[PDB]
Amino acid sequence: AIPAHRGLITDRNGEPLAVSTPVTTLWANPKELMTAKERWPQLAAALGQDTKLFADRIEQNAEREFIYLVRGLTPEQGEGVIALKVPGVYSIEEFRRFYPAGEVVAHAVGFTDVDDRGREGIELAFDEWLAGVPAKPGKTLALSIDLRLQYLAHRELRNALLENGAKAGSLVIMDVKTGEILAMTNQPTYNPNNRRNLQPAAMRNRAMIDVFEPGSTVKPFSMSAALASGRWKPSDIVDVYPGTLQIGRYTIRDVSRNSRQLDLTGILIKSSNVGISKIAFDIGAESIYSVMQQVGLGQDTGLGFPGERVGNLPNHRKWPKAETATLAYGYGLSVTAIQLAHAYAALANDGKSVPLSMTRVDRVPDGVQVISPEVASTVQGMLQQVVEAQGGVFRAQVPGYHAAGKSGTARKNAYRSLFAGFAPATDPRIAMVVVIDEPSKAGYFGGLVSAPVFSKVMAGALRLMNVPPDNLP
Ligand SMILES: *[B@@]1([O])O[C]([C]C([O])=O)[C][C][C]1[N]C(=O)[C]C1=[C][C]=[C]S1
Repeated sequence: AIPAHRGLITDRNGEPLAVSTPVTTLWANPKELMTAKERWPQLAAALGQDTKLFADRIEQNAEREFIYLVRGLTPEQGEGVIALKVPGVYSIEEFRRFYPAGEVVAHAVGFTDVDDRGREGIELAFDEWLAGVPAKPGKTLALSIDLRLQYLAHRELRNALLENGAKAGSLVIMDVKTGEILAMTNQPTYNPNNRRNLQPAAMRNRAMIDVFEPGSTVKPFSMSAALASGRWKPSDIVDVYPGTLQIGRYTIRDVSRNSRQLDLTGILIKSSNVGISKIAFDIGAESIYSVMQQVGLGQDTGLGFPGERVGNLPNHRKWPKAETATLAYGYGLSVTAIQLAHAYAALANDGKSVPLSMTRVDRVPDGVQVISPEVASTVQGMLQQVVEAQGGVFRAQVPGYHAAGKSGTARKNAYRSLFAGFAPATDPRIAMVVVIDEPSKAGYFGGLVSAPVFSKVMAGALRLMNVPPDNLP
């Protein structure tokens, strides 16, 4: 069988991400090798193998009319072995993958196994498109990924992990208009060109497989349900005093407890679990579940990355009050960073969900209106206030632009620090999620740990895409 040329993977602008490299596999007709034993030591040397074990191997398989000697030698090493002119030694031309961006886009692109077959990421997901048929060559695949945004994201997430002594992290950037993933980076990462002795830990595409309680980052969807109910406007007040609320044996507790009356923007700025719980009791869990289901939290992303986790959105016929509250302030559900980014992309795109893509989108599919454009517009303004208002997430602010977003912190006393947002706030182009796992320095809150990463990556990302500054006189 004639091994086919595996199709080129590029970024959205044709930068090479995975290239088929010529290599040499050497096989032997032992029957013919057994006629030239005096050549074996020179041949053993040229293969790196020991003289004795090489000789043991060939003697044992002297019946077989075929065995492999070595796979995936460089052509140069291959020519050296052919230059020995040993009877019973023949060469096949094979293809191994090289990844020029290396660790920068490891998780997204993935890699091939020993047989030039997709084992991780896009290599696995689009294996049939890229492989061709062993012989017709495989087809070029242009990713949605912008290598320029990917490098910035990679660099800033790495610097955030080190500055906070964190064990892991994820950053996803999405085009809100096209459903395209512009960047997807995880720490820790690995060099896919050197897979000799490296942990399955480093190879985990956390953005797509790590499921977590999103906490306060889904309070905006609870608020979308509130504004869509006809019962709530942004200027309405909730009494959250004294920052706790008993629901049978369950006690809802706010992290900050020096508030009485908050307006709905204030509930988001303070991330008040009591405030959102009381709104949830009024509107019913069904309306909150429905919005979260529709923006894709705990739902199949359709990206068909094998080992992709879907997480869980809990459902009930009759919602108990405790489950109603915990859903509303973002516990009792499990999501991935890609789902959260996708949910924020729909909010940012005036309530319209466009299907997620890891490949360059030339013809944008029709979106689903999952939140009414007026509710989406209102929730955008409130999330702009969360970043810009007194006591807000000022570290999320993006010089030259109106940014909008929401911090989160969950307990796993280890913590998960989250920031999800989009910019520019008036004409959203980009949604971003930053997840940092177990920050080990003093500040562990989303607004302290993850928000500065959002600021710098978003600042860079908007400039690389030549988005015009929207904070003018
Ligand atoms: B929410 O996930 O995040 C808020 C903080 C933020 O926005 O970064 C606080 C309320 C929510 N988190 C919790 O109630 C869980 C915590 C327990 C102790 C500290 S965070």
